[PDB]
Amino acid sequence: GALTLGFAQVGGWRTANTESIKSAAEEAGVNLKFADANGEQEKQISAIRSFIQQGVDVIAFSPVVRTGWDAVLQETKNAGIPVILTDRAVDTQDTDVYKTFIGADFIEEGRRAGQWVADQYASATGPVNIVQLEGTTGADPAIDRKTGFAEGISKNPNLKIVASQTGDFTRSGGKQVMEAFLKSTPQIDVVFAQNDDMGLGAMEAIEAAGKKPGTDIKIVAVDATHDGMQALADGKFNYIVECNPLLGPELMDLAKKVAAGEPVPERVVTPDEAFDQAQAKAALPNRQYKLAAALEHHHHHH
Ligand SMILES: [Zn+2]
Ligand SMILES: [Zn+2]
Ligand SMILES: [Zn+2]
Ligand SMILES: [Zn+2]
Ligand SMILES: [Zn+2]
Ligand SMILES: [Zn+2]
Ligand SMILES: [Zn+2]
Ligand SMILES: [Zn+2]
Ligand SMILES: [Zn+2]
Ligand SMILES: [Zn+2]
Repeated sequence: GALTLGFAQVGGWRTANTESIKSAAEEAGVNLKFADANGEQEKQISAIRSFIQQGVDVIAFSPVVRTGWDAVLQETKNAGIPVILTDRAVDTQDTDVYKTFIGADFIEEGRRAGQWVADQYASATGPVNIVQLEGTTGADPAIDRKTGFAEGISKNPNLKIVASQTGDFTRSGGKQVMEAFLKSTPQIDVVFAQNDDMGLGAMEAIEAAGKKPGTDIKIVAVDATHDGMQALADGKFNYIVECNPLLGPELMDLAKKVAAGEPVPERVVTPDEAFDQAQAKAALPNRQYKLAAALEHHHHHH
């Protein structure tokens, strides 16, 4: 009587990865059945139907698209199998077709980035000119991080976004746009980079212009990646924020709750990360050791 969890993976932006889900199920004693939709909704819908046929206790999936799940979700509800959504939220026209959604909040990321700018410059004695390197036009995290950042700086009107342009989430995109900003904007105090790569690009443009990233022009970015954190530890970025994807254990814990009929909230929040330079300098070199210790304990499951 191990709980059986069917999980239909996609094949996106802040997505729980397979190793995390597989390892968390081993740790929780959950019998995990994986399916791969290969980017395609009809194949995810088939995987869900096959889990219903296999009589799993709980079905979770990471929706490849927001819409068009109501029919298959009626089939799960009719089979009495609870459903948990991960990573991407759905649009539904029905009531109570899934138990809970677990995923990252991109508006919150932008907001925390904005709020750090507001905090750091609460006493600025001159205007604070912010330039923004946006993600790919129309991408959900790009739209939301922009919305969030605007909210985070909204209580201090000395903070002004004086230029905002897509760098398409890439290093070369961020570098190219920052060059343009340096040409068009005589006074830049802060860059808000909606991901680490664009921030790293920007840092190189700032350096090529003979300026000092992190001191002359401060950089606040999203994504606590190795290279982002390395820049921050080197004092070339000033602040990083991240809203995590699903980690794994909370999914396993929720799966147990919903299989037992315990009511759960319709949304469960993921954890967050944030680092200034001092915090990155402590955390970064250590990560390899914490990772290795954890992998060692876990390998006894294999
Ligand atoms: Zn494992
Ligand atoms: Zn264990
Ligand atoms: Zn309907
Ligand atoms: Zn969104
Ligand atoms: Zn990256
Ligand atoms: Zn968060
Ligand atoms: Zn600190
Ligand atoms: Zn151990
Ligand atoms: Zn051991
Ligand atoms: Zn192993």
